[PDB]
Amino acid sequence: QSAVGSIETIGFPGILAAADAMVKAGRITIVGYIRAGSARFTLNIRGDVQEVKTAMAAGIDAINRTEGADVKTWVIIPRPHENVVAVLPIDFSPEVEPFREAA
Amino acid sequence: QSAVGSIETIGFPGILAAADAMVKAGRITIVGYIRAGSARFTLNIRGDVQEVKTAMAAGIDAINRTEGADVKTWVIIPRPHENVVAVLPIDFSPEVEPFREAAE
Amino acid sequence: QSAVGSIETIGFPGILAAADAMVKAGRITIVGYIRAGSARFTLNIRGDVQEVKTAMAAGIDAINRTEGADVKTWVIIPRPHENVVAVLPIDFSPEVEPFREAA
Amino acid sequence: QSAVGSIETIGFPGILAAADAMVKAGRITIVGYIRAGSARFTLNIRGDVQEVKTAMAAGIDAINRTEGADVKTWVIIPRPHENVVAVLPIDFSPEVEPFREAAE
Amino acid sequence: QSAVGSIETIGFPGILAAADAMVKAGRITIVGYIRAGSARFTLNIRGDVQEVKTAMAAGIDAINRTEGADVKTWVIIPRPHENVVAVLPIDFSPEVEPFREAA
Amino acid sequence: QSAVGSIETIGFPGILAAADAMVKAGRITIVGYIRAGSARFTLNIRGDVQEVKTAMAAGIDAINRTEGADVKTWVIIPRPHENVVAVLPIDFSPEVEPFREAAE
Repeated sequence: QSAVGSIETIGFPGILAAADAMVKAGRITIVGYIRAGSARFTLNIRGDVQEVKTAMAAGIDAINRTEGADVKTWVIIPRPHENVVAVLPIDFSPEVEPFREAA
Repeated sequence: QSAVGSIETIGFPGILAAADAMVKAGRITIVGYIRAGSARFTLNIRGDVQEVKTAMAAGIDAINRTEGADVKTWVIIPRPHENVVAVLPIDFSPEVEPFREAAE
Repeated sequence: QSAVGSIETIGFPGILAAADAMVKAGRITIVGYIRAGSARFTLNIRGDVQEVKTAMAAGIDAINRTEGADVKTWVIIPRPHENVVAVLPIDFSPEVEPFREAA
Repeated sequence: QSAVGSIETIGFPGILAAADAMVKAGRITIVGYIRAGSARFTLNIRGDVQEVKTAMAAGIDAINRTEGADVKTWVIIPRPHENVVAVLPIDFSPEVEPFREAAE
Repeated sequence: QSAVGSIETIGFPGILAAADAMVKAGRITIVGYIRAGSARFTLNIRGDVQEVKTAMAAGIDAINRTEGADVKTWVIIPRPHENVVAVLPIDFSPEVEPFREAA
Repeated sequence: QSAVGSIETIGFPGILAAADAMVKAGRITIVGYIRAGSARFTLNIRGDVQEVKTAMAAGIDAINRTEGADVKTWVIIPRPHENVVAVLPIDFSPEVEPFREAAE
């Protein structure tokens, strides 16, 4: 059960920047995003914990350079419990299977 | 009915941190989460009341240590009424039945 | 047409506490809850007006003891009009029929 | 087209109070409500314009007397255009046809 | 491709007033409304640009006289691009075809 | 992958103004919009990076000239990753294929 990383920002441009920087910085899979409310958006990624760590640093840096975006909150869980993956939207899916493989 | 615990924070990373810490700290089942609005998220758990208490303390501590997350509100109900379980999203489901058995 | 009681708080933990205290304090049926927006939640109950009054007092007290919850607004209508029950989500349903009977 | 009245408050208890007072005060039909966002709720009524006026005054008074509720905005349109009735949620429906006949 | 006008206010009563004033002031079609979030509502209309201009003035005046309503933002586009009409909800539909004809 | 541009404003009239100015200023395709919450709207465009840049400048100028609208945030990604296009709503669709061909 690979690590999960999650980041949230105000505004969609910021989450787009975060997502592109994250997948290019580490061997990770973007497994989903959330329209969280109040114009906040969440991005969730999976991979080896070191890859998630590097991607997260790059996603934070990308948001901070995006005009009008700000990092609100973020976390990395190295070994998420099966119950967590079953309930929260952080599991894999066929749409992202091509990018799990390369990862 | 087994006890129910509920915790709410601003932001999804905080509820993810709470969820993982809670299920690792006690013999509980995560039965659901809520996108509450205004970027707040709710997590609901079930189990024996002492296990829920231990899990809740671990969930609060996890949120406190998560950047940008704060505990907004929480509660533990030791013996929720059947009408409450039937109307509010705190009941078990097939998706979490493997974790109820392990917990139970 | 039995009385209707409605209470709203900030946060789901508060509405869970209110709902449990209300059904245990009076011979009432919880007929629904609303995700009202802005993290506010509504609970609606039905029963004899005296039972709704007692339940409401217990629901208010429960919210006030819940960490981080606050009562935003509440009302009791003793004899709601049929047009009100038809349009607003305060009618009974099969999911709650078991608890209407005992009530 | 019969007149339309619309009232909005913060919180569902307030719109419940307005709804009951309005239909009891005048020969009107409640045709719908809206979860408007930010915990605001809208109620829309129809009927003869004098009946809508009497109902609106009773709805405002009910909200004023409901704890935690305040009247945010309201309007009465005496003769709404057919294109308005067709696009906005202010038309009658089978669910309220028994109350339109009683009102009419 | 006829002009499009868009107006947004806080509260549904204001958008109802705007919509009625707009269709009565000009030879326009109301093509939709949006629950935009935060209790804001959008109204979108189409027609000859001069008709849209007159309707918009009447919709603004109607909102300003509605108790508790306020104009938040508005725009008129005289000749909207086909790509805009395809993506944004400002095109015609069967529900409003009767009122396009008269217009 | 062609470049992606994204812009966000408060209110729908502002995103309508941005959309029209953007597609008229550059060889771009509008691929979608988002009702982001809190009355904010997002517009997403695709095309060659120089065309996206020209369009973005025109979109910002349009929003600046629209009453009650302000540019809240925007970005341009020259070469978005395939996993980004597959998960976020920035890909082409049949609805806009006539405008992709004209743009391409």
